[PDB]
Amino acid sequence: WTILHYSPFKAVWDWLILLLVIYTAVFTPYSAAFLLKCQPLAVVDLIVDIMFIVDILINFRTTYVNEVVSHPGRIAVHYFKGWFLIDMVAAIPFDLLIFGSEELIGLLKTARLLRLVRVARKLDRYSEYGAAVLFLLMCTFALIAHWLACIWYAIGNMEQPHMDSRIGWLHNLGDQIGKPYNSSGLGGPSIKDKYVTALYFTFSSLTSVGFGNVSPNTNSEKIFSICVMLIGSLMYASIFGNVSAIIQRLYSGTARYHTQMLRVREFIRFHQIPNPLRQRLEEYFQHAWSYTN
Amino acid sequence: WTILHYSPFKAVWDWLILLLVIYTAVFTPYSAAFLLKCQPLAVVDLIVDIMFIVDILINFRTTYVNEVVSHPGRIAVHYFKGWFLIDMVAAIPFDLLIFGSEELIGLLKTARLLRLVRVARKLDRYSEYGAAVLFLLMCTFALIAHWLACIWYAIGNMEQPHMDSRIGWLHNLGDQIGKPYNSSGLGGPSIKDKYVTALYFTFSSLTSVGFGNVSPNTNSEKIFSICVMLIGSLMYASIFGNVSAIIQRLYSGTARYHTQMLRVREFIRFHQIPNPLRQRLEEYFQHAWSYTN
Amino acid sequence: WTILHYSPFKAVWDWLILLLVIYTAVFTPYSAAFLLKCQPLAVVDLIVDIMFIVDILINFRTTYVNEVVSHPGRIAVHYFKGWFLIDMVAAIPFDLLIFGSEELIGLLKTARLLRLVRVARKLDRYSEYGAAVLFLLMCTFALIAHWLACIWYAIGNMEQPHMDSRIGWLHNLGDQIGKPYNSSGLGGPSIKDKYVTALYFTFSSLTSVGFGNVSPNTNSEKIFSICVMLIGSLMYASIFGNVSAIIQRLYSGTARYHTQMLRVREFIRFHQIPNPLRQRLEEYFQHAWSYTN
Amino acid sequence: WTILHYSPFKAVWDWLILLLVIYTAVFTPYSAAFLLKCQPLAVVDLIVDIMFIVDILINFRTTYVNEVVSHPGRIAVHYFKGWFLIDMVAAIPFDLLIFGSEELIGLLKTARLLRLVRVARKLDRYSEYGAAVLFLLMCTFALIAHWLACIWYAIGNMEQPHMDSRIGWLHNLGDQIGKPYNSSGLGGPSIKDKYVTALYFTFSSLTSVGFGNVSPNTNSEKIFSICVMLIGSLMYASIFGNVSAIIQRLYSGTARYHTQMLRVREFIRFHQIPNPLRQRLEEYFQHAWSYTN
Repeated sequence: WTILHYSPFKAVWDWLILLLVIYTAVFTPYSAAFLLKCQPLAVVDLIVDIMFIVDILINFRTTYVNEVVSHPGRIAVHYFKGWFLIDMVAAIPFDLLIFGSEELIGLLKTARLLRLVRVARKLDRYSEYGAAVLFLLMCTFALIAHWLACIWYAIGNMEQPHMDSRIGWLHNLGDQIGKPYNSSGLGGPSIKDKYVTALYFTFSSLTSVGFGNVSPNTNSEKIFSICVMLIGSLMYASIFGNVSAIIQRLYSGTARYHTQMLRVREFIRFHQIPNPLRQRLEEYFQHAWSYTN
Repeated sequence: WTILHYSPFKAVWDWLILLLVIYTAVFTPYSAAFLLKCQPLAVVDLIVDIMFIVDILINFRTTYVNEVVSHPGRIAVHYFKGWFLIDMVAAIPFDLLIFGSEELIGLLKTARLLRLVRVARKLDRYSEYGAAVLFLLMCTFALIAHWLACIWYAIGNMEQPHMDSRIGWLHNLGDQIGKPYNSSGLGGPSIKDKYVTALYFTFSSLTSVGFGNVSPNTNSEKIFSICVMLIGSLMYASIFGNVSAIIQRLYSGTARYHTQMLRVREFIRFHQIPNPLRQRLEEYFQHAWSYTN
Repeated sequence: WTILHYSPFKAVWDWLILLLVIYTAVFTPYSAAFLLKCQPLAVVDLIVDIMFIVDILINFRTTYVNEVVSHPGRIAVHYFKGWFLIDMVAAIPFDLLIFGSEELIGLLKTARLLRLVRVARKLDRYSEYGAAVLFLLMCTFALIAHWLACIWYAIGNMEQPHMDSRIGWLHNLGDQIGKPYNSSGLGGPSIKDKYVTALYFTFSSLTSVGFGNVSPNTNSEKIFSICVMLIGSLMYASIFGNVSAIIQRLYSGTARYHTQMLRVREFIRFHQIPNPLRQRLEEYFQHAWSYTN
Repeated sequence: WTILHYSPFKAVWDWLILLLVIYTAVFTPYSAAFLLKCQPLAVVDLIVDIMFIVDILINFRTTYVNEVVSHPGRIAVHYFKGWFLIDMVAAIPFDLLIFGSEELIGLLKTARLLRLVRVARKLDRYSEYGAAVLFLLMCTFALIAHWLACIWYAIGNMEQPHMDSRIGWLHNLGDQIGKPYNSSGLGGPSIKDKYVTALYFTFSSLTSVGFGNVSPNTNSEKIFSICVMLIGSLMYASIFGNVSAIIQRLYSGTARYHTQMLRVREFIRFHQIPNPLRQRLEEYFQHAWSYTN
């Protein structure tokens, strides 16, 4: 048995694995930042790990181009000469292999972020349709915002229990919603209050608006904000440059239409064309356009 | 009788209905957000509901293309298999169909917003002129800012009477203008203070400038601000992408004129054309340009 | 006698009147907003008014085109039927003709802002050079910020002495700089403190950055800020759209040079041109480019 | 001996002198602003001054063009009549020449910033590669943000020992991090706290976001922010205008590929091409594109 890389199954499988990479890009950074000390998420997370292992076996049973190559020896060698290393490191369950506290074991599952490479390889499939690349550009923006929300909470939570004298962003969140910390550094805002504030501040930093209630005070928070002003000015110019270019690509029929309509309209004015002829020129352009695009 | 879809009457009637759709887009969300619990505005609201019913009668009596079709049976069946459902739901007077508190009758009149579809149906008329497209783009921006101001006041007003402990944006507005709420959660800012502050905050969010006085504190206000930063970055890349394109399209006389005058001037400097001949080249280009555009 | 409109005198005079229009555009709005009830700014204002009256005599003695028309009667009729009405209204010496209080007379001298039309008439001269239209664009941006600073000070100063309860931007300025207003309306910030703050707030609003210290609190300050958010967005779609285009126009020879160099370079790589030949191709491109642009 | 200006030694030397000009552009403004009244950095600072003197001797032995000129006497007089004056003043040992405080000597050594002219000359080398001009454009942005951070600290530090009355940005910093300034002016924020806050405020100002904690209060701070809103809106639009153009230039093969692929895709749909012929058309287009770029 072997799967053809252009078959309708392999198309549906690559679009299914895109959604499981988006699940990984959301819930791995979130669990590593907010949750370090069956449940519905624990069974879903195991299902997703099993499907990323099935995808390794499919990559030993799929054709490739040099026209098609269809022999299991030449297929398995092509995978071992390239991506099989990264696809295996993205799948080794170190949680079942290491014991050294459970903080390290829970953090080590960040190795799953190598699954983003399965989206970097397959841009030949995903970038073919203009409506699908708008979804990838908005998910790239919302995932850059989410990963920065996890780094920003890690930076805050590694300074909140310090000899901080109540200066870092989490102590100010405690005051601002009426949920102050105890003198022990314990209690205070919930995980929803802290995550929603960390995502709000990083969309605020990336889209360059500051409403004044969350702001960086410590040197680590200021250095993070300088880095997010550099990331924001590159990535927002590149992403919304590409979103504008793809919107201009989708609008390009109407953009060419109004341009050629203005040529015909201005030619009619310049020659002062009589009405019985004028209607025939304008109706002809509407016919020749709606026939040929 | 029958109306031609290209007649000067049907042109004026479509440009009149645009102003009644802009009236609907302003005053229906405003009434549903700020006024729920005759005036000159109430008799005008009835007159506008009557004119949107008269427009259904005109749609049963207009010719259409699928060359023109003029037979009333083929007109009626095309409308009934087309927009008549949406046009009728936009015209139902729910005041006469429901009797069970008054708040349901007030809120259900948001079904009038289906009248926005009467603009999207007719972009062939409405988008023909660059001077009309600039008006529609700046009204679409100012209407998105207004609809978000109605949603932002609903989010504030659905938390202000709660067990809030004075954290939401309406309590802060009361303090910031010297109009605080009494212990019952009553009194506070006026409807003018609350509307002008909501509209100020959503233009502030959409144009990405935060002056620091209005800011989102509760998780619903932060999640709304995350949504307005996503909407605002797509909308500002699309609307102000198109507004600058329409400005540069209307500038396409001057842009070609400067570029061609520079090509001629650099040709003159490269060949070092003597003054007796040079003026003939530049005066010819001014004549040929002002003749041909 | 008569002056030829292309002569070096008339060229130097038109570029001198641009500087006197820029003087008018700065110092008339400033005096009419900040300084309502010899010194250098009293005597220079008379010297400038005389030069704007001398310019009316030059317009009665200059050639025009409808080749040139040079007859003094056909010049005088062409000006009397054209711009002379506006140039006369922009010259009436109300200081010497009204006695009716000074608070009206100082405001009535804002009629001098009709001198801005003497620039709109002459864009054929002033737009000829790419470096001169960059100067007009940066002076237009700085003048829009200055005129808005005068409107923002008028809005602040027309509410500060009201039953305000210390809410308008001028009371907050007094508190922030350690120069508080007394309850009598006495003391408070100096005219430099009030002007530099109003110019800062309107560059802040137009470039969409809010540092959090000046913010609009009263309903008129919020309605002003909504107008500046609508102005600043149309202006960035237009002024900084044009500054981008003019900077790319100054860079256009170099932008074409790199584009054509990469086409030569990729042709050389695709054919793998040997070194003895390759230099003769890529040095010939540099010779042909530097010789001809 | 003489060095050929195109040789692989002289290429590596000009890229090494770029990195030493970046060292000068960082550490000269910083030392003149923050460090005013051998050491591990003073040895590096001397080594770099030696290499900027060695570069003058290399320029007395480098060939030049008007085909190449090889003769040392024609080389020397061309350098003496050209850049030698600026290159020499950029290398005078001002450590040795004054006895007149260290406060003058540290200010005087800002003349080393004339080494930026060595990069302004050689843009024929440095701009050749698109990935090198991306590195230059992000270094120009980070260096403008750093030079402004040094001017902003010079403003705050010159006003702080005046009759400031706790209004200027450094007294606010002292309070906001819990390191308040003592009545004798001793202690307060460290040089890391003051520099990281100064750099944070200038990236904040240039990228037009204000998080509300650092803000300009005094008139000189506000006039500086007006200048950074002018410099920011010109430089950010020109730098990220050029980064946008360079990212589009590097992507241009793929942008052309999508444009031409969608012409072929629309042509195939318009003519309704059968599958046996369709595959031959689009497989030919991919074979052709991957061969010719």
